[PDB]
Amino acid sequence: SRIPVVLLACGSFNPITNMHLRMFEVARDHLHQTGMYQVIQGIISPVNDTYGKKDLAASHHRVAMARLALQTSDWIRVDPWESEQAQWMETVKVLRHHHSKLLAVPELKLLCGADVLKTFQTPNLWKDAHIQEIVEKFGLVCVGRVSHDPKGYIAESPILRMHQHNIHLAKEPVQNEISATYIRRALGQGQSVKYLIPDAVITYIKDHGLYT
Amino acid sequence: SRIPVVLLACGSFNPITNMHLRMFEVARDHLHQTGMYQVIQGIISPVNDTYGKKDLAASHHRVAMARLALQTSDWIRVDPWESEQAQWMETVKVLRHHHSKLLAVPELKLLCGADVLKTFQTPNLWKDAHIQEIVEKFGLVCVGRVSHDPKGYIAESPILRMHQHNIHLAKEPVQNEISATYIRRALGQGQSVKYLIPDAVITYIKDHGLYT
Amino acid sequence: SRIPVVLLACGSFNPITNMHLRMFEVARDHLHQTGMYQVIQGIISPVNDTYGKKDLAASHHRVAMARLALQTSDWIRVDPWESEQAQWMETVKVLRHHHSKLLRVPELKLLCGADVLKTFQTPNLWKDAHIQEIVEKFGLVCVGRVSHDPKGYIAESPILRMHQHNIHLAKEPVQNEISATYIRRALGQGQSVKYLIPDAVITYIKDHGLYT
Amino acid sequence: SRIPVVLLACGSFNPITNMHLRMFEVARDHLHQTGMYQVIQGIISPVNDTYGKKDLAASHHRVAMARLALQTSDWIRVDPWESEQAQWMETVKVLRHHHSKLLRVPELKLLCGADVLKTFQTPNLWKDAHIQEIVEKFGLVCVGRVSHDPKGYIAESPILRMHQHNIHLAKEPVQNEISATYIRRALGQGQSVKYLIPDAVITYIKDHGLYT
Ligand SMILES: Nc1ncnc2c1ncn2[C@@H]1O[C@H](COP(=O)(O)CP(=O)(O)OP(=O)(O)O)[C@@H](O)[C@H]1O
Ligand SMILES: Nc1ncnc2c1ncn2[C@@H]1O[C@H](COP(=O)(O)CP(=O)(O)OP(=O)(O)O)[C@@H](O)[C@H]1O
Ligand SMILES: Nc1ncnc2c1ncn2[C@@H]1O[C@H](COP(=O)(O)CP(=O)(O)OP(=O)(O)O)[C@@H](O)[C@H]1O
Ligand SMILES: Nc1ncnc2c1ncn2[C@@H]1O[C@H](COP(=O)(O)CP(=O)(O)OP(=O)(O)O)[C@@H](O)[C@H]1O
Ligand SMILES: NC(=O)c1ccc[n+]([C@@H]2O[C@H](COP(=O)(O)O)[C@@H](O)[C@H]2O)c1
Ligand SMILES: NC(=O)c1ccc[n+]([C@@H]2O[C@H](COP(=O)(O)O)[C@@H](O)[C@H]2O)c1
Ligand SMILES: NC(=O)c1ccc[n+]([C@@H]2O[C@H](COP(=O)(O)O)[C@@H](O)[C@H]2O)c1
Ligand SMILES: NC(=O)c1ccc[n+]([C@@H]2O[C@H](COP(=O)(O)O)[C@@H](O)[C@H]2O)c1
Repeated sequence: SRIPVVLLACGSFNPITNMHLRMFEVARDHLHQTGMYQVIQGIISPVNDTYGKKDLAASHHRVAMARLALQTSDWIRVDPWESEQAQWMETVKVLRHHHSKLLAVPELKLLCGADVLKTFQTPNLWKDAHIQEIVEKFGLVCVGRVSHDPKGYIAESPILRMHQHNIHLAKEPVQNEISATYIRRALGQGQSVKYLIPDAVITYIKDHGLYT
Repeated sequence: SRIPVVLLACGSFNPITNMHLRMFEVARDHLHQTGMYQVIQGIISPVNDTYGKKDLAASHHRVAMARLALQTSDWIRVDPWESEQAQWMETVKVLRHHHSKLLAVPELKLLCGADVLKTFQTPNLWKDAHIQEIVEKFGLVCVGRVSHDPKGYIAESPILRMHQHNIHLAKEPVQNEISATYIRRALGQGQSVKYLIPDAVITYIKDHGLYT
Repeated sequence: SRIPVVLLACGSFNPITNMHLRMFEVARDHLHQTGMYQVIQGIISPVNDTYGKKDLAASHHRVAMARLALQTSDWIRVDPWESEQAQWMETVKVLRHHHSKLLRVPELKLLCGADVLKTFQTPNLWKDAHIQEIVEKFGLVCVGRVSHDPKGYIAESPILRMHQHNIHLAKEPVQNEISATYIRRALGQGQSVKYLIPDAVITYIKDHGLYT
Repeated sequence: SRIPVVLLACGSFNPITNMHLRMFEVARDHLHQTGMYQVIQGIISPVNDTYGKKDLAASHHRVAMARLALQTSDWIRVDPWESEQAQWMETVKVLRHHHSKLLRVPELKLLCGADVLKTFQTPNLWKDAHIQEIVEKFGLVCVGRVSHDPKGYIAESPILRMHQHNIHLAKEPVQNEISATYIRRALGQGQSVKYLIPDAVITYIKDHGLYT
């Protein structure tokens, strides 16, 4: 039988976009195509507001937009736990929490874009022990992104190389590089972002005057 | 006052995708940013089935998918006229028809991707007299596409160069090259295309067993 | 033993660029990795001047630039035959001519980008009989390009899908979308195109006042 | 009269590629088109070997390749100072050193791709004081890259948006996303990278057995 799997996506989702959502679908199909996995659930976990960030909309709104975006999904849900904590928590800790939650046990994997993988190389950004635990105890499902070479990042990292069987590279012959940064600026300029992010999310942004 | 404008998009829409729809939004914002136009409507006109094509799903289905995709749009509608004709009609004729329909009169412009513009250079593809009438009597709103240089196509074409004031180049700093061809193959392989095309279109394709 | 292969690329090469050149290298590495072939030579064949077209520099200029571009190549060369003919010639006929030369035996395959492959669908652009001869008698090596889905073009063409064993899809993991149209416009504006096309081609362009 | 400018690019240049080089040309053409400047020289400054990093070839090798790459450049040169220092140095400090050299006056601006600009947000990666000195004392010229929205990074950074007059966004109309990570992996697999990086750099790599 196929190993059951839960995909966990950490990040800003400021706001959640069609590409963030597309990421989950590509990862699930890739894992199923291997013939040894069955993805049973996806989790969108918005980052805590304390994460010293450019400036994110309040997490209350980011969780809301994700919930609304996921209404038409029968397997992906938002989980506010991470954003409800008194403060920012390292990713490996969110994985531990959601793993405990799950506790015949499905494997919990971190779903991210290849760019995140490139950041593992940034000095002080990630603790080597976290990089190791993330790839060894949980797993990584990385979706391709233009300009990044996931296979090379893996080969050049002693830690990732050693646990590469637990890293799954997925990529669809599509080219969709819509950045939430662009989305925010377009919204701020009164321009349309329709068809770049869900209609339900555009409605919420309009109703609550976000990204002005 | 701003000149009123109707955007007409001709093509396969086999099936209509988020990018086809995105094209309309980018064009409208570009025309409004000029300060001299007010886009009052968009028309999606699926190509007749007789158009000797690879093989398109029946036009009945393509019109349906467009209608469903456009349910959440308050300014874009599908018009089956072109596909209901006994046979394929040159684009300039569809423009004339929709122009007559409109008949204090708004300008009707052909909305297309920069790749279509590149095809004007293909021998026998378009009649020079049609290329001229299309750009002179109606107008062109072209949305950028990776790999194409619209400005160069215009400069190297005596006809387009002469009527370049009637060609409007729009492009959003986004990279979305999802091809309907890829969509069809993904569907045929049982893979997800969710978030690449509208949920309402995926539902119809599933219910009617299309693209198998 | 490996099947000896010769790759032929037809196109305007107006001017030849680094992507044109990259195409040969990618196609060769791909054929070699199959293990069934051994590419022994590449041939750049500039189209004839009568090819009812845009802003096409005189053929001898395009042959000379390709030649300068190829000086650092140990296996690729430009063959002026096609451009030196009196009139334009369908591509199958260029494939027959070079097939003849090969006999004063290596397999002669047509090398092109995915965009060319999509043109096989354009009404009346190619004779079905020619598309068949190309992939049945000779062979087709296609390099990926952004926005194109080669596998889908092949599956949807009743002619191509029957000859899949002779069609090789070479994947381009590097986003390298340089447009010659862009190259020409930039030059005409006095902007740099260095590192986009060969240094010697740039010098030649300048010395002969091309693309102004 | 025009303000004399010197462009400084810091990075690993491991190895230097055609996109790295293209970056200088694009930035120069952009500064010149403003009319307020006249770029008099470009400087490639390879990072020091102690830069806690990946698979970094010895600095003298990276300086030599950059030098071979720059032989056909009449205005760009590599300066080994940074790599020849004893330890790694924050970029502002490299900007001060070269600012000093300039005085044995030209404006010294930091040249980088949009992706670098997005890293100014990464927690603790850059000192706010340094980001300020960079765009207040010196200046920043940024070349566009796929998936990045520079205008948005600038607007959302309270530091950057205050110094917009010293930040220049150079647009790259050519999709040229070459990854050095990819270059290295391809080489290690014995695949060609010709036309992606300079011929002489390839020769040097081979002669010194780099990236195997
Ligand atoms: N277009 C895309 N394709 C593939 N993955 C993407 C993607 N856009 C975002 N992602 C991934 O989605 C996850 C969350 O992204 P975010 O934290 O929202 C940064 P972003 O989406 O780039 O917006 P930004 O502009 O605020 O940085 C990350 O793993 C990121 O790699
Ligand atoms: N991703 C994209 N970005 C901008 N324009 C696009 C686009 N995809 C399609 N278009 C435009 O939408 C119009 C209709 O396209 P279609 O006739 O459906 C061809 P297509 O969308 O490329 O699907 P295909 O794979 O069947 O060729 C054309 O003007 C085309 O240029
Ligand atoms: N950037 C690129 N990547 C992959 N293939 C490319 C390419 N640019 C051109 N080609 C391929 O090179 C061959 C000849 O191309 P050309 O006839 O010169 C069209 P082009 O290079 O786009 O110039 P154009 O814009 O003047 O038409 C074709 O097979 C084409 O697909
Ligand atoms: N393809 C590209 N287009 C535009 N800028 C690029 C580029 N590739 C690299 N650069 C720029 O060149 C400078 C130095 O880059 P490097 O430090 O070598 C990272 P890289 O080139 O991506 O190699 P890497 O994959 O080993 O990290 C940076 O400003 C970077 O943005
Ligand atoms: N060391 C860590 O655990 C670590 C470091 C950087 C980013 N992250 C996470 O990655 C996601 C995206 O972060 P960025 O916005 O910095 O790219 C967030 O959920 C963030 O918490 C975790
Ligand atoms: N000469 C003409 O009027 C002409 C030529 C080619 C395509 N078209 C139109 O462009 C749209 C897309 O055509 P393709 O599927 O061939 O790219 C269709 O609506 C088609 O009718 C019109
Ligand atoms: N019917 C045919 O054999 C046919 C049709 C179109 C293009 N071609 C060739 O393929 C290349 C296409 O170049 P363009 O797309 O710039 O016209 C040229 O070499 C051209 O000669 C051949
Ligand atoms: N805080 C700083 O001054 C700082 C931080 C990160 C990178 N850098 C520099 O910018 C370039 C970045 O290279 P990488 O992204 O490969 O680390 C290097 O030259 C590096 O030295 C400087």
